[PDB]
Amino acid sequence: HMELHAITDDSKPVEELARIIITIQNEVDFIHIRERSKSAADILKLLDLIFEGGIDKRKLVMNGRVDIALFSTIHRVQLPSGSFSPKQIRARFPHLHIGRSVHSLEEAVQAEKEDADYVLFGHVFETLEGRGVSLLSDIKQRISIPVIAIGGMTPDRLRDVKQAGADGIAVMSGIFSSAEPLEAARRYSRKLKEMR
Amino acid sequence: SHMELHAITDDSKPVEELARIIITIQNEVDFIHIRERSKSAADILKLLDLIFEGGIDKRKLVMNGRVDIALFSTIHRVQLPSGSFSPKQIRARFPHLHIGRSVHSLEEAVQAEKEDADYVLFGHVFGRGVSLLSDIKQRISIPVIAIGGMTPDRLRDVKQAGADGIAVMSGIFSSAEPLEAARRYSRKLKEMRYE
Ligand SMILES: Cc1nc(C(=O)O)sc1CCOP(=O)(O)O
Ligand SMILES: Cc1nc(C(=O)O)sc1CCOP(=O)(O)O
Repeated sequence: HMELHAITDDSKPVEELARIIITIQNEVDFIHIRERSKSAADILKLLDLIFEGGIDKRKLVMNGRVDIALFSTIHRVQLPSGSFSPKQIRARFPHLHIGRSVHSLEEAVQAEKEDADYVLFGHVFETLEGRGVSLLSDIKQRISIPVIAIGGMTPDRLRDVKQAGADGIAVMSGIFSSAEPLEAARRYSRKLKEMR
Repeated sequence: SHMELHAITDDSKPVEELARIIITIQNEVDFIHIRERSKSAADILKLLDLIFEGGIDKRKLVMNGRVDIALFSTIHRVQLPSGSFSPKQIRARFPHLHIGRSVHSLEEAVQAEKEDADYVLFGHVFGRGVSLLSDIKQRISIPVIAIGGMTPDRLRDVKQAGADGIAVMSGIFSSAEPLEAARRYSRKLKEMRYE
């Protein structure tokens, strides 16, 4: 079984983004809130809209803003490269599930040592010096926490990623840039099932 | 009689340049608010490393917005934007922090005091702004730092009206010589205290 993570695209007004989030929630396993260029005031407004729209809070992951996760009762955070260590986070907030975004074998190895719960590895298909799919396989062999692949994920590339050993994939533009995000998300989950 | 001088960073400069400026001005101001709204956590933490290795006094530092960065950097002072966390929330989890709120009307100032802020920044002041500042200073009993168009020639009016301090962004960080800009503000404050 392979997880599907949806990643918001830091491009839409909160009302539109909120609608899309509510619509796709049963087609994906996790939704990462990654609105880098919005203020905390705007992100809290977004969260208020999806909470009152009935979103299942267990599926939400806050990228980067540990403070917003803490004051919104969101229990999963994704930490970018160069930001807080998982050790600092876990020392004071042991209830948090913690992901690390990593871009090399050695950074993946170090994340497991600092007690991350899982890693996001990419950018897999960006033209990492072409080493994306091979490294994915090397990382999976070397660590024992889950590995989620990100960067250029499309339905036609999922077999390669699956064969390399990924425990799931992460998708941004493939869903949130679609004219029909629900259908877009469905293409991914259908392909994932058909590979079974 | 002592009026505080708060310098506010301007979210416009590469971290290396901003670090240099912060170190040169540190003895001329009382507080420096890190307000790099467009930069990531990784970049802000790189800024803090540069100024810590440059020798800065950490007790002068205030984090705007990013309570997580303040906490994991042993900075004890945060400034909370309008529409963000309430001071009550912050104080329940991190009671050792000194907490400021940014407010833009008399009613928002009164509310900030009720929600247990330690002080407010009120702006933008720059006749209508100063009058409102004066009205707030009777309405609440926590300190009020005035912000918005603060220049040396406007400092006497602001002080006479009751401000406990002033906050300055472009008057310092948009200068050719940020240290000499800061000195103009501190010299004028000193004259006023002695006169
Ligand atoms: C959000 C993100 N993180 C990456 C990493 O390597 O950390 S690559 C990426 C963007 C993925 O976008 P899309 O599905 O449109 O390709
Ligand atoms: C950061 C900030 N807050 C304001 C408020 O009214 O809340 S005005 C402002 C910028 C003030 O810049 P300068 O000294 O260049 O006039």
